Amino acid sequence: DPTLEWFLSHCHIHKYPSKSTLIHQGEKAETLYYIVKGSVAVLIKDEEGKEMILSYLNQGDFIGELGLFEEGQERSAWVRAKTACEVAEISYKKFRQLIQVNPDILMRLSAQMARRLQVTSEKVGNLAFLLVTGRIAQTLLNLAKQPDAMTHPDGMQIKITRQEIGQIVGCSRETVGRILKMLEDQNLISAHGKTIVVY
Amino acid sequence: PTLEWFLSHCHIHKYPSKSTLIHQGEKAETLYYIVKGSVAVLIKDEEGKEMILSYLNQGDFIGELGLFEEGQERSAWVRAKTACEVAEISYKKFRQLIQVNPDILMRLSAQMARRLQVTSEKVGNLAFLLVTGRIAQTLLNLAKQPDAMTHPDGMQIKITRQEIGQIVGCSRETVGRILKMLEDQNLISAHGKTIVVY
Ligand SMILES: Nc1ncnc2c1ncn2[C@@H]1O[C@@H]2COP(=O)(O)O[C@H]2[C@H]1O
Ligand SMILES: Nc1ncnc2c1ncn2[C@@H]1O[C@@H]2COP(=O)(O)O[C@H]2[C@H]1O
Ligand SMILES: Nc1ncnc2c1ncn2[C@@H]1O[C@@H]2COP(=O)(O)O[C@H]2[C@H]1O
Ligand SMILES: Nc1ncnc2c1ncn2[C@@H]1O[C@@H]2COP(=O)(O)O[C@H]2[C@H]1O
Repeated sequence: DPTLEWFLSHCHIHKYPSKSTLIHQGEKAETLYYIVKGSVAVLIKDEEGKEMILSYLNQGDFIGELGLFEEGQERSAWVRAKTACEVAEISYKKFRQLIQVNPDILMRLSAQMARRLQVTSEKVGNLAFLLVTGRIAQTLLNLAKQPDAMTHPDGMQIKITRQEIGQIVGCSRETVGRILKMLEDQNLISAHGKTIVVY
Repeated sequence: PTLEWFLSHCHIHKYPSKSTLIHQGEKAETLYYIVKGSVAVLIKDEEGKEMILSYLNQGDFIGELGLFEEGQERSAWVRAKTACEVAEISYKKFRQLIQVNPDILMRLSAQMARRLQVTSEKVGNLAFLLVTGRIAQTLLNLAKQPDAMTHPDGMQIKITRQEIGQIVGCSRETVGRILKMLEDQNLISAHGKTIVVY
C-alpha cells in the first residue's frame, strides 16, 4: 500500500542468506528492520545454550522495534534468517521523523507490537498451564492451520524437525520423539520422516 | 504537558482495591491510563489457577492491545491491587489525538515494548528453569524494581507468598517451603511479608 511504499522509500534494503543472523542479542539498538521478503526466527537462550523460538516473523513484519522508544537499549533476542531474506533497514532517528510526517506508519508498527504481546502472553500461559504433550499437540495443530501447510488425504501435512518442535515447546528432541510416538499410537498423527500428518 | 493534554480528553474514575478494571474476553473499545494506584494483569487456566503477567503502576496505560484492530477481545484480566484512579478514553478519540501529537502513541508503544521484553523473559524462565530457579529469578527481578529498598544485607522487597506463587506458577505452600530453603542456603532472609535478597 501507499503508506508502506512511502516508508520503504526511506529505507535501505539488504539481502540476508538463509541461516544468517540479522540481529544478535545484546547489540546496541539504533536500527529498525522490515521484512520485504522471507521468514525469520526470533530466539532466546538459556545459560547452557539451549534455544527457544519466541516467534517466527514473515514478509510484512517489522523487526528490531523494541529499542525505538528509549535510548541506550540492547537487542532482546537473536533473529535468524529461516530462508533467504530481503530486509529493509532505517535508523531510529530517520524513522522518528517519518512518524511526525505520517503517524500511520507508527500505527502499523504498534499494531504488530500489540499482537506480539498478545501471542507471547498466550505462550506464557501455555508454558505455565500445559504439559509438554499438550504444548506439542497445540503446536502441531497450529502448524497444520498455517498457510504453508500441505493438503493430505488424512488431514494437513506439515514439515518440521523434532529439534524445531523442541525449540518451540521447550523440551529435548528426544522428548519430542517420545511424545510424537505416543500421538501416533493414539491415531492422532502419523510421522513419516521430517513430515507429519495431523489428522 | 502532553500528559496534561491527553488527560483533558479523558474521563477519570476511581476503583477500590480488588475491583476488576478489565475482564478477559470483553469487547475492547476503550483505553485506560493509571493516574494513581497499582494493578495486576492476570490470566487463568482451566482449573481457576491464576498467573500474574505483570504489575502496572501510575503512568501505565492499560487496555491498549485492542487499539489497532477492531473486534478484538480483552486479552487478560486487570485487577486493582490498591485503589486506583484511572483515566478512560475511547479508541476512536485516542486515534484522533495521535494525529495531533504522535508522542502520545510513542509513550504507549514504549510501554508495549517494555512489556514484550519482560513477557518474553518470562517465557524463557518458564521454559528453562525449575520452580526453585523461577522463584529465585522472581526475587532477583523484584530486587531491581524502583520500589525495592536498600538494606545492609542487600535489597529488601515487599511481597506475599501467594503473589510469588501467582508469578512463578506454583502454590503458596510451595513458595513457603522454597523460601525457607533459600534462606538456609544463605541467599535471602524473610519476615512475615518482607524479604531481603542478598
Ligand atoms: N516475543 C516476541 N515476539 C515477536 N518478536 C520478538 C519477541 N521478542 C523479541 N522480538 C523481536 O526480536 C527483536 C530483537 O531486537 P529488538 O529487541 O530491537 O526487537 C526485537 C523484536 O523485533
Ligand atoms: N527445557 C528444555 N530442555 C531441553 N531442551 C530445550 C528446553 N528448552 C528449549 N530447548 C531446546 O529445544 C531443542 C530441541 O532439540 P535439542 O534437544 O537438540 O536442543 C533443544 C534445546 O536447544
Ligand atoms: N504480558 C503483558 N504485560 C503487561 N500487560 C499486559 C500483558 N498482557 C496484557 N496486558 C494488559 O492487560 C490488558 C487486557 O486488556 P487489553 O487486551 O485490551 O490490554 C491488555 C494490556 O493492557
Ligand atoms: N501449577 C500451579 N500450581 C499451583 N498454583 C498455581 C499454578 N500456576 C498458577 N498458580 C496460582 O498461583 C497461586 C499461588 O497462591 P495459591 O496457592 O493460593 O493459588 C495459586 C494459583 O492460583
